[PDB]
Amino acid sequence: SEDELYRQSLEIISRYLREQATGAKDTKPMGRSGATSRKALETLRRVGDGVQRNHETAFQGMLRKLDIKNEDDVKSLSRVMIHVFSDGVTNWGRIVTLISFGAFVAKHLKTINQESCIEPLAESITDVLVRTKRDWLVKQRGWDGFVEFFH
Ligand SMILES: CCc1sc2ncnc(N[C@H](Cc3ccccc3)C(=O)O)c2c1-c1cccc(Cl)c1C
Ligand SMILES: [Mg+2]
Repeated sequence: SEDELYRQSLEIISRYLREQATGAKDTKPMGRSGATSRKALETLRRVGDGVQRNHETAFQGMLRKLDIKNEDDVKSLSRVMIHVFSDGVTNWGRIVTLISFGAFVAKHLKTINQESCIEPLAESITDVLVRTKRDWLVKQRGWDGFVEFFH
C-alpha cells in the first residue's frame, strides 16, 4: 500500500458507512491529510444524508430488489455497482450517489444484525471508485476537489 488515494478513500467511505449504520462518530485519528479527510467526511454527511432523504423510495426500491441477507449478497452488490457505476459517466453527483447508497445498505445491514458486512461493503465501494475512476479522481485533485466542489 504505496497508494495514498486508496487509503484516504477507504478511510472516508469506511467511516461514513460505519457512523450511518450505528449513529456513533468514530474517534480514531485520521492519517496523512486528516484536514482534507475531516472536511470530506463533513461534506459527505451533509450531501449523502440529503441524497438518502430525497431519494428514499428509489433507494428502498433498489435495496428490496437486491434482497441483501449476508456476505454472499454484499459480494454480488459489488458486481452491480461496477456495471451501474463504472459503465455510466463520471462526476461527484454519481460518486456521492454510490457512497450514499452504500450508507443506506449499511443501515440495512445493522437492521438485520449483519454489522460484520459493513467493512467489506466499504472496501468494495472504495475498490469500485478508485479502481474504475483513478485518472478522473487524480485530475479532480481527489478529496480536495470533492471538498471544493460542494463549497
Ligand atoms: C446499484 C445501485 C447504484 S450504484 C450507483 N452509482 C451511481 N449512480 C447511481 N444511480 C444514479 C441514478 C440515481 C440517482 C439518485 C438516486 C437514485 C438513482 C445514476 O446511475 O446516475 C447508482 C445506483 C442506482 C441505480 C439505479 C437506481 C438506484 Cl436507487 C441506485 C442507487
Ligand atoms: Mg442532488
